Amino acid sequence: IENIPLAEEEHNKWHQDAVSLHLEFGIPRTAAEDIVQQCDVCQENRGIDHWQVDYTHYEDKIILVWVETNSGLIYAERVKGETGQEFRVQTMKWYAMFAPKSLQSDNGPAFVAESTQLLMKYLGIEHTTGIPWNPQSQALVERTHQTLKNTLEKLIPMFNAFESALAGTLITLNIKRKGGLGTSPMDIFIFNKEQQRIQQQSKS
Amino acid sequence: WIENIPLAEEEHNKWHQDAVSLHLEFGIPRTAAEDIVQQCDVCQENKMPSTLRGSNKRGIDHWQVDYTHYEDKIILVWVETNSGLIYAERVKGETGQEFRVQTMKWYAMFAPKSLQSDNGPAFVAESTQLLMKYLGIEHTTGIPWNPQSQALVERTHQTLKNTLEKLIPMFNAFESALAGTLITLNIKRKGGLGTSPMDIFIFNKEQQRIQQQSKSKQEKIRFCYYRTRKRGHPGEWQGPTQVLWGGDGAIVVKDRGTDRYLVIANKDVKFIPPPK
Amino acid sequence: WIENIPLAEEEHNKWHQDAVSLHLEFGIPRTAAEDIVQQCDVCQENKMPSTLRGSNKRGIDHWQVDYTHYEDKIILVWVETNSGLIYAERVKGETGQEFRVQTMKWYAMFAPKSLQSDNGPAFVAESTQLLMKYLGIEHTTGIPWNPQSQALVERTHQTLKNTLEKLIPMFNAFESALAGTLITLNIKRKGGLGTSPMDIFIFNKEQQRIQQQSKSKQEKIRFCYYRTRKRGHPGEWQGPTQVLWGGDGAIVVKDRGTDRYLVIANKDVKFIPPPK
Amino acid sequence: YRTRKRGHPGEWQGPTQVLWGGDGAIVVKDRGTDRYLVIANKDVKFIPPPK
DNA sequence: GCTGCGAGATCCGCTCC
DNA sequence: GGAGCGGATCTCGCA
DNA sequence: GCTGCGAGATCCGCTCC
DNA sequence: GGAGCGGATCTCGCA
Ligand SMILES: [Ca+2]
Ligand SMILES: [Ca+2]
Ligand SMILES: [Zn+2]
Ligand SMILES: [Zn+2]
Ligand SMILES: [Zn+2]
Repeated sequence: IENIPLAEEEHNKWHQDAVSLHLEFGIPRTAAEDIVQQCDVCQENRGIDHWQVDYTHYEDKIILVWVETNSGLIYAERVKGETGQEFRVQTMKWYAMFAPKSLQSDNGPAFVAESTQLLMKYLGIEHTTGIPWNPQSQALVERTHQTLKNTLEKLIPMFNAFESALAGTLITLNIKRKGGLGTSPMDIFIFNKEQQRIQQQSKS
Repeated sequence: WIENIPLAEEEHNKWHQDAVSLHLEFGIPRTAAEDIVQQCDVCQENKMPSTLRGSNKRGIDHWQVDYTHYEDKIILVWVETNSGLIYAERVKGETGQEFRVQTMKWYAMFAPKSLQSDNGPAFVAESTQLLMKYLGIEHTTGIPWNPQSQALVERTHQTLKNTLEKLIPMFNAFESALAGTLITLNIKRKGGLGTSPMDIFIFNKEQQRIQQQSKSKQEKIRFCYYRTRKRGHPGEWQGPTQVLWGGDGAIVVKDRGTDRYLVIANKDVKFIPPPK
Repeated sequence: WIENIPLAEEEHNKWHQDAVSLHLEFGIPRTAAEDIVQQCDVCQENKMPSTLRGSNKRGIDHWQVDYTHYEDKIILVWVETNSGLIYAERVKGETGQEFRVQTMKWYAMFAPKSLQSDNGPAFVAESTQLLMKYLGIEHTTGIPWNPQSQALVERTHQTLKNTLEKLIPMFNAFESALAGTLITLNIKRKGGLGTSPMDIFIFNKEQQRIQQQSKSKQEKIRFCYYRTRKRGHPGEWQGPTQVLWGGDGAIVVKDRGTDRYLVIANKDVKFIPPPK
Repeated sequence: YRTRKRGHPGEWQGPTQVLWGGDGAIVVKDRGTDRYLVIANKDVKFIPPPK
């Protein structure tokens, strides 16, 4: 209970981000978002289960890439072409495999349509389309693209199918790679999901 | 007793009666009648096959994979034994390369430890076994012509087809219907105590971390003396054993001779003095 | 409560969840979730058929008749429901005349009162129904394409074939083997408490004599007053009734309005004064 | 947990809290007989604690 | 205006010698 | 404590 | 050198208002 | 005494 006033005071003194406050005080995510929105300095100028969707060209190969902002979890697939139907199928599969809550993307033909917007409202996920303003998503997705193409170039000759190489790159960049206190970019996502589940169960 | 035993034997030879009938007729013991009837070669030859049944592995990181057909569509289904989470994908055929791609994608999505499957053109081959050894997954093959071996995936076939029948009109694309039935069978199930299978899988994966177990390297070590107990007859103390876990009223001892875990009550357990 | 009911309804429309899932998610009552899920037309259309099963007539003079094949041989089997006695005969074909001869021979051997059979070229026809009316036997025909209706004769088919497999080498004639298996399944069975099915049939036939019941024509006659008992709420006295049998702590009353036998405890039973 | 009775598996008894879990088997407290029972990993399921 | 069935194996829990 | 023993329980295959 | 399974209906016996 | 409710029980069909 006192964690909410403590977080409010600390944000007034330092103006940190919501994820750090949630991790270090255990305050509800809604309270952290309310505190963030209530800061005029931050408003006038890294969320859990926040995703970014992008396309990638690889010497005529079309790759759809999904990047989680909080955790370096990358989901890559092969798409025949930029089409609304294919994007809707891919995004429904993506929602089938994970439990997202928000999405961010650029302004595109298949991205912006009445059918896909209706489908995403049907799923119940917040969508934000426009030019990014936080100078972190662009750099993060650029690093994701660079690492993904580097690993794909490295691992292509070992396997036969291109999808096989893509799966191998996903294995390398999601499980085998480690950082911090010996943690993987996939174990962090599981820990965050478990924390969200236990908080939701405790609250309601 | 002994005198009428040949009479009962010849009567059963002539008519092939039952043991209960012989016992009730000639007064012979039930054991004697059972021995007589079980020794009949004719009865043994025409006896019905034994009915004993077992159960599946039901491991934590254990997965069962199978193919199925649905209106000129081929679906590959993976079923997790512990949580019950399922993963289905539409596959053009049943070639080895397609199965290899699908299984390594399945490994990429989450890390398993064992797989159970039946005989098949793609399940067992040269390249697929090499791939599974490369990934490091234990593979077990069931008895041929025993579809009951992979019971879990067979039941999930019903649970998937029945639910997928509902969502076909909603979506024009078959893959969309598959994703929707995955939603309604994985996240929106919330069966039992109120936890979806995905929640169980997430919890099991979270608690599987070994760094938590490696956090503490200091723990008290004690040794114990125990003896066996056969038919209530006490035995003899069998060496010193390291205590595995100490509770109240009982203890657990790992027998090296049988290499098995046993539980011993405090009345048959004694403790060596600690070092001083 | 009421506010989230449309939310649960639309969620079930979108995903077709289960009632338990809706109750655990939105907190709606289990009854409300059951009503919502049962009102879904899609769920009703694809729901699995109901599983309720019954039992056979199991009458005293009730017989079930059926045909069977055994290595280019046709066997007609009659099974008595109560005792379990069986009677099998080799028949050249399945014509109506052969069945009529066999069934009237079966009537000649012992007198039944009812028969149960399925649809067939000879079981149902014009001449056979006339013959059964001539003999005075109630005939019942089971539901078509429901072989489970005549379960008793179907099980006796197994019990006959399995035993007949043993006695084929002993006798060169097939009819001899049939007679031997009739011996070993009727007289030499002696199953259960130690009474063969033929003994049960003989006892039931012996006690069926009506002259014993007609020996005594004098008996005390009494009348009684009783009332119904619904949910523990007493009703009103419903006319005078003739006592059927008087025991201790209870009595039996035949309700004419429902035409059924009921048991009433002494606390709800009173007796009219006897005539004086 | 579940046990083998008369050569066939029994019903899924539980839920219950595990006491000690090692390699191969875990030890659990039974309510029917108030006795400790050791059961291998091939006939168990793992569930997070309820509310 | 009606319907599933049991024979043949296997142990537990029992009490009695 | 050894001992047999009555009975609940299991599957499968008649159509 | 290993294996049957559960989803979807229906009542009883229960206790609580 | 009305009331809902948790749980034991049933069949059938995946191969
Ligand atoms: Ca038949
Ligand atoms: Ca199969
Ligand atoms: Zn701020
Ligand atoms: Zn014999
Ligand atoms: Zn519905």
